[PDB]
Amino acid sequence: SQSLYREIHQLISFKDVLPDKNLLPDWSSNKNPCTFDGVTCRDDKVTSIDLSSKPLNVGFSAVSSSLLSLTGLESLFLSNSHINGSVSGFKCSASLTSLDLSRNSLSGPVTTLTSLGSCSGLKFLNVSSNTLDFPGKVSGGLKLNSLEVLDLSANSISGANVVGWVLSDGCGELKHLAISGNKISGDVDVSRCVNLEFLDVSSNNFSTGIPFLGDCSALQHLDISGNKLSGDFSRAISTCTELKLLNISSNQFVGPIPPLPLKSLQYLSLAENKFTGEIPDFLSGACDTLTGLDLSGNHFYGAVPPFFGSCSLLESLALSSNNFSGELPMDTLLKMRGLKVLDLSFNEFSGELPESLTNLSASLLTLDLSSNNFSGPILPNLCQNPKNTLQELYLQNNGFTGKIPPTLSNCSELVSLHLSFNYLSGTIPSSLGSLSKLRDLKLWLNMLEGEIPQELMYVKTLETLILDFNDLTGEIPSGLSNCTNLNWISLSNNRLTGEIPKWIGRLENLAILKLSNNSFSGNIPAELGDCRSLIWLDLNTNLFNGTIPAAMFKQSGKIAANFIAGKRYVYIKNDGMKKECHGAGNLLEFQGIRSEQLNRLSTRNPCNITSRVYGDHTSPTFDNNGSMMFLDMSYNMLSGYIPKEIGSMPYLFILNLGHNDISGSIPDEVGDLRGLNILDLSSNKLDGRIPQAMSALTMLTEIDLSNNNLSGPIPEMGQFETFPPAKFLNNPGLCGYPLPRCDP
Ligand SMILES: *[C@@H]1O[C@H](CO)[C@@H](O[C@@H]2O[C@H](CO)[C@@H](O[C@@H]3O[C@H](CO)[C@@H](O)[C@H](O)[C@@H]3O)[C@H](O)[C@H]2NC(C)=O)[C@H](O)[C@H]1NC(C)=O
Ligand SMILES: *[C@@H]1O[C@H](CO[C@@H]2O[C@@H](C)[C@@H](O)[C@@H](O)[C@@H]2O)[C@@H](O[C@@H]2O[C@H](CO)[C@@H](O)[C@H](O)[C@H]2NC(C)=O)[C@H](O)[C@H]1NC(C)=O
Ligand SMILES: *[C@@H]1O[C@H](CO)[C@@H](O[C@@H]2O[C@H](CO)[C@@H](O)[C@H](O)[C@H]2NC(C)=O)[C@H](O)[C@H]1NC(C)=O
Ligand SMILES: *[C@@H]1O[C@H](CO)[C@@H](O[C@@H]2O[C@H](CO)[C@@H](O)[C@H](O)[C@H]2NC(C)=O)[C@H](O)[C@H]1NC(C)=O
Ligand SMILES: *[C@@H]1O[C@H](CO)[C@@H](O)[C@H](O)[C@H]1NC(C)=O
Ligand SMILES: *[C@@H]1O[C@H](CO)[C@@H](O)[C@H](O)[C@H]1NC(C)=O
Ligand SMILES: *[C@@H]1O[C@H](CO)[C@@H](O)[C@H](O)[C@H]1NC(C)=O
Ligand SMILES: *[C@@H]1O[C@H](CO)[C@@H](O)[C@H](O)[C@H]1NC(C)=O
Repeated sequence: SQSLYREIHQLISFKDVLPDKNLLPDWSSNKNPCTFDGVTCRDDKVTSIDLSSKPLNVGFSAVSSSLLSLTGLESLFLSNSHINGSVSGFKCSASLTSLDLSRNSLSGPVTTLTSLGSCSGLKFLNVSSNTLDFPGKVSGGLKLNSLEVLDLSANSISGANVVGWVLSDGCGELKHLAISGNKISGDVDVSRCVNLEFLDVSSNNFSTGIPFLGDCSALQHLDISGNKLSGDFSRAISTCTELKLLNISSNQFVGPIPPLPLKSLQYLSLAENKFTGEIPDFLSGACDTLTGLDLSGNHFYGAVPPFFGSCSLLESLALSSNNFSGELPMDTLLKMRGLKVLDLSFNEFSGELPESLTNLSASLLTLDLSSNNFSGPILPNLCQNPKNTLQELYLQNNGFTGKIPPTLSNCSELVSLHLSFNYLSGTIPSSLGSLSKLRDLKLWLNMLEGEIPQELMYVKTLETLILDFNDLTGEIPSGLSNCTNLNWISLSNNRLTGEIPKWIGRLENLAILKLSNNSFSGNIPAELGDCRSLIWLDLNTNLFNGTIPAAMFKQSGKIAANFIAGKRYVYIKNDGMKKECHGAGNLLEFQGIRSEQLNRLSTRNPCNITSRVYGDHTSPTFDNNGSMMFLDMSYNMLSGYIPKEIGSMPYLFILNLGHNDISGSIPDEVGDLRGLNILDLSSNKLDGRIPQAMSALTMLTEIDLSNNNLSGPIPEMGQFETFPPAKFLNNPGLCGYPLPRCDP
């Protein structure tokens, strides 16, 4: 027939408009479309097309003209296909039921989608993750009353009462309405939508009424999270007898936990709200069905009540960031057969760990008891049971004493071990080398003595080793060369010795290296320049010597460094007041630790308290090009000259080379450091003129050139007049404002 002849010519005309011909190489003319990649056929007729995740780079007009008009096309999946432009009127086939145009660059007002009404059989529509918007006053309607599923999420839709617009010409067929990640406000009325099962209006701008649900006859999923909502949500959902998931998290709800529909409830989040009081006993009605609970980030208190024993289907229990107290309720927890994640972090649970915690090692994937007032030892009998399924053990920021148990090596599935901010003595057990799946070993601010275990070489998966603020001794073990995936090594404030080993260059994923306040010696290895991800090098307060090698900056302009983002951190900035406090600032790991317990550092660290504290979840700025961001090598015995390659790092914020024996002049290339905020070159033997090229630097917030033998006039252009005299003092030959006038 003509429809076969039409089908092949339409498909091939689509191929021909594509900028890249190679995307559909098997598509060709005079060949059966049912043999093509992307095509589904039933009885030798095209029924579905799937060109998802292929960079087609074509407008919607090409899709509508060629593909959506094909006779008998039932579904068209073009998610992440690099389609742009706008929807408008076209001839749509009557058989088309599903259309996925998610994750594209579609633009224009959201009223453009009304022209999809041509598709008389359209039931499923996904235009999420596009750039659609709603300019001005909201009037008319979407007029796609035949849809069972509509996903308009993660657009640029900004407006009041956009939900009434979607639902204006009826919603009797609508089963799933998702419109999250927009800036929608106003009223949400879904009372006429009597078959609605799924409602997601989350991450929006609703600060008014709770959505009115009517009889709520079919509603199983209700997500109103990430808004500014308050008021009587209890009354609004009380008729919702079928409700399985209720996520009201990240809102302004207050008071105690009110009555809920419990009989079918599986997931409940009241997290990040302003809720108060104790967990009421009426939540026992959820225990036949409750799979997940989240009461994190509220002002709850008391104990976990004993009804949770009956909640035997409960997989995750998150009671984080509240004021829960008492001993660890093991009689309740051991009865929860289903429990896989236990998150009791940022509370005031107290006493020693009960012996019966050993039993939950074989069932839990995650145990988080961080930031609590737990005392006594870590249980040596943990992971005594065979088949220990435990992946994450977070015990940081407690009052734990004694040794790190070697028997922790029996948790063979363990990916993260965080035992920081405790009072732990003894050695880091050699048996932790056995943890063959371990990525994160964080033991900082304890009293750990001994050497760093050579046997850590057997941990092939090790990504972070955070051992700051301990009483550690010996050299860096050569075994750490074997751990090739290391991206964050931090051994500061110990009594470690030896050289930075030359094999450090073999660590290709290494981003952050912090070795400050130790007795490390010898030359700075040129092999640090072989590290193709290194953005943060802090070596301050050590006994390093020799010349700064030119070769360490060879990666400048070549670094791609976007593996380390997602990890929480803290940057405690130094202020130039205390002579005992050294360095620009301590970048430190900070997952699951309260900033209020940073006062614990005071007895180990001379640097003030938290003069400038930044807690901001990591995350490097650049993409394709890249360079080192932070370079502190202060308070060592470094000699020779600063090489001219020091100015080859455009992303360098901080450069502290202070308190060394560095001679020659300040290279002119320093003016190329366009991203530089801080430049400490003080207490060296630098001589000659401050180069005029440094006047091009526009972003210096701090500078220090004092205690050198610099001469001539201070540059009058740029930022030098901003800085006080003290930053240029003890430079006998140096003159010009802020210092006195240069007289010949
Ligand atoms: C490098 O690390 C060493 C050792 O941690 C630091 O020395 C320590 O500095 C702290 C804070 O100044 C001292 O704590 C003090 O303890 C006394 C009582 O002993 C107390 O009265 C003070 O109020 C303060 O809490 C600690 O004694 C001291 N330890 C040693 C072994 O000297 C040093 O300051 C750090 N250096 C840098 C550059 O950060
Ligand atoms: C840089 O330092 C190293 C290591 O020695 C440090 O300084 C010494 C004076 C002493 O205090 C050690 O305990 C320190 O660890 C120097 O290495 C040796 O230094 C000696 C002189 O003391 C010299 O005779 C050796 O040949 C050097 N070599 C060995 C093989 O250790 C190194 O010379 C210093 N470099 C510079 C440029 O000063
Ligand atoms: C849709 O995106 C494509 C992909 O770049 C755009 O096509 C080219 O864009 C560059 C941008 O500088 C133009 O100079 C070319 O002339 C464009 N080529 C063609 C064939 O159009 C396209 O302009 C985008 N369309 C819309 C409506 O934004
Ligand atoms: C309950 O709602 C919260 C808050 O909206 C969800 O957590 C967010 O998940 C989105 C992805 O859709 C992220 O972009 C946000 O960063 C998360 N926010 C927070 C505060 O964590 C959470 O996933 C929901 N839970 C369920 C089971 O649906
Ligand atoms: C959210 O809505 C309020 C009230 O209509 C409005 O003033 C505000 O600009 C909106 N915020 C955003 C982020 O769109
Ligand atoms: C948290 O609970 C403890 C222990 O009962 C109590 O002493 C403390 O005052 C509570 N915290 C707050 C902020 O109310
Ligand atoms: C560590 O690396 C060395 C040198 O590449 C290799 O011969 C040795 O077998 C490795 N050891 C382990 C335990 O992986
Ligand atoms: C590096 O490349 C990125 C690509 O996103 C670009 O934004 C930036 O302009 C380049 N760096 C600088 C300093 O210009």
